[PDB]
Order: sequence, then structure tokens, then C-alpha cells
Amino acid sequence: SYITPYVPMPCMINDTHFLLRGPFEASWAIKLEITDVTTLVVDTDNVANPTNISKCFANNQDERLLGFTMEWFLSGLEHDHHFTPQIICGNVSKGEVNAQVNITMEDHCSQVFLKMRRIFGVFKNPCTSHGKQNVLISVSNWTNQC
Ligand SMILES: *[C@@H]1O[C@H](CO)[C@@H](O)[C@H](O)[C@H]1NC(C)=O
Ligand SMILES: *[C@@H]1O[C@H](CO)[C@@H](O)[C@H](O)[C@H]1NC(C)=O
Ligand SMILES: *[C@@H]1O[C@H](CO)[C@@H](O)[C@H](O)[C@H]1NC(C)=O
Repeated sequence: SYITPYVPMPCMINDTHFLLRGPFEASWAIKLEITDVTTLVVDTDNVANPTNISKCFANNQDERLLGFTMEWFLSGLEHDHHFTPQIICGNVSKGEVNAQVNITMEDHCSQVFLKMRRIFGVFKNPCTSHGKQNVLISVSNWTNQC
């Protein structure tokens, strides 16, 4: 099989905060926050799915590398047709997160949790408790957090 060179550096802040440092020691990092706070609402122009979630990083610099990193991150979940979380792109120029991933479904939450547990290791299971659950994806600056 083929080995991608665009593998980020994972680092876990805590049970709900995670970072994927852009490959080749980039000056940026993908920020993943597990939270039940809804920040984004469905709009006629911002709906996305796992197949074109890269379009939530259009106006960003080095958008190619961001797309490659998100591609690495979503391996094994996008190919799944039974993994259909609502994904809402956000206006980064207005201060919104790059993407909001609806993981309210027990199965979607379970899949995201298992992928992130393969990446970062053991942490608190967010799907035990019911209710709304989201993964907010943004791009933050690397300040040598780890
Ligand atoms: C997890 O880390 C973030 C980032 O520093 C912080 O805002 C948040 O309060 C932390 N959560 C807990 C439960 O400590
Ligand atoms: C992703 O593709 C769907 C159709 O498959 C489309 O409706 C949606 O607008 C696309 N996402 C973006 C951000 O353009
Ligand atoms: C997330 O999904 C649930 C059910 O799948 C839905 O009730 C909720 O409205 C969705 N979130 C948003 C912001 O639309």
C-alpha cells in the first residue's frame, strides 16, 4: 500500500482538546475540540460531508497541506457510507471555527472516538452520556504545546 507523507504530529491537551500539528513541523495545527456547544447553523452555502470537508479550509493559507492533513485524519471514516455526520463549514473571517461535526448519533460519536483513541490513546469516552455532541475543527498557531 501507499504511505502518505502528510502525517501530522498529534498531541492531546485533555479529554476534550486535541491538536494535530501540521506535517513537516508546520507553523500551524488543526485544533479539535469535543464540546456539546452548538456554534453553527445550517445555511444554503455551508453544508458539507466527509467527502468535501476540505472545502471548509478554502481561504486558508497552505490549504493544500491542510487538506492533506484532514485527509490523513479522516482515513477509514470517509470511505464508510454509514458515517454520515452533519458537517457545517464556518466563516473563519468572522471568527467562527473551520468546521462543526455533528456527532450526536451514538454510532458517529463512537466512530470518531475510536479514531481519536487510535491516534492519541486513552481518554474520556464522550458517547457514554447522551445529548448533543460536536467536534469543532479549527486552525490554530503552534506554540510548542508539547
Ligand atoms: C482543556 O484544555 C483547554 C485548553 O487549555 C481548557 O480551556 C479547558 O478548560 C481544559 N479542560 C479541562 C476539563 O481542564
Ligand atoms: C459537498 O458536496 C455536496 C453534495 O455532495 C454539496 O451539496 C455541498 O455544497 C458540498 N460542500 C461544499 C462546501 O461545497
Ligand atoms: C445535530 O444532529 C441532531 C440529530 O442528528 C439534530 O437534532 C441537531 O439539530 C443537529 N445539529 C444542528 C446544529 O443542526
